[PDB]
Amino acid sequence: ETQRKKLTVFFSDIRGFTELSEELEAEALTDLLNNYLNEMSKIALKYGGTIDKFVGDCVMVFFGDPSTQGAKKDAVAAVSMGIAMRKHMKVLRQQWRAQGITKPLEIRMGINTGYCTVGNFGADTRMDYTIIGREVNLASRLESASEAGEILISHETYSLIKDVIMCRDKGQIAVKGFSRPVQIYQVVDSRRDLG
Amino acid sequence: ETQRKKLTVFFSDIRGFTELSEELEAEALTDLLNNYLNEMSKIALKYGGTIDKFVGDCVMVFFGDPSTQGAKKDAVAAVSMGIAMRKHMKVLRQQWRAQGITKPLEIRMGINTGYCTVGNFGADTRMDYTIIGREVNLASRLESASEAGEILISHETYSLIKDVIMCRDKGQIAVKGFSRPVQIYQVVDSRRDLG
Repeated sequence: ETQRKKLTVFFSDIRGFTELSEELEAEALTDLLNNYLNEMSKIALKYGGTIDKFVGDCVMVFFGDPSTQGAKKDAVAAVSMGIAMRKHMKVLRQQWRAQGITKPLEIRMGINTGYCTVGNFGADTRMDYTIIGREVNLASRLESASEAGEILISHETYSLIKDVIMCRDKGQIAVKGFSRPVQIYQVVDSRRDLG
Repeated sequence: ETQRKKLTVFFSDIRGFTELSEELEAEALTDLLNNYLNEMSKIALKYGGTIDKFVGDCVMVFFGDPSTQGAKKDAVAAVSMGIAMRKHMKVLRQQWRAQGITKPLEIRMGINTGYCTVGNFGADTRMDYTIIGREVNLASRLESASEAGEILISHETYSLIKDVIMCRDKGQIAVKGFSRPVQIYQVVDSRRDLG
């Protein structure tokens, strides 16, 4: 049964991937995307996230449902997962460069925390447990605004993580579907990161 | 096994839905979204489309795989499906208005035709048969650019459907990930529509 719950919601994609998909053999592309998605899946499991879906190279993970550590630990877990994924991308790039893939590929991420609706949604032979709401769309918009290599979070997320994860103010951006400007921050790796 | 194939790719979403998701009881929201997705699914089956996935109220359908009618009939089928969905939305709105949902809700759609990579993509316990590529992203971008109630298509799609479906030039738009401007058209219902 569908509920309204405070979640931290994470989106990511690989900048450079679409270009890569127009020049790799289909089999090498399949293996590179699936390797990536499998490695990202393992990191999301480690950090306690709920993997929602993949849309090509786009990954959506949420924290706070079906279980929760409370809003602060859920947010710390989501951002720490992103820190960890960005570090693991360096490893994957080294592996890829060894297969002769040279074109640059970099993860970007958007994270927001707020109340979301969670439930089973879909058509009768095509149902999924997933989330919807403005706060879900705000995570997606942060991801769209982020630069290669950047993890962008909203002020609500920052408020939760600021004593334990190092951030830097990146101003306020124009987000379509958002009249008012939303405060954003970059997440910066530091000595006390959880991993 | 993964292949490169000429597909027509369709995306849609409901303008107004995100606002609605922030004010409807979760159970009424669930029933309204699932009714919508089930009705859209039935129309895509009727027209021969392959339903890829739903992402909240966003629907993705493609034509040309696993089977094909040839590039022209695949494109005519995808646009005719969109015409039909836009007509059925009038019915759904009348039903919704009778439950006291008054806020405006309107479908928008983007359609493009071109070579795409199709295959099984994902992590080991989370695999899906789906499509990727620049031409898939161009359909998504047309959908993002479309206005409520509009079906926007690219020139490649228009080239295929122009003798049987009535269109109007809507200029060229700025599409992120696209340097050059892409030619776009609105699809206009007319007497000879297939349904």
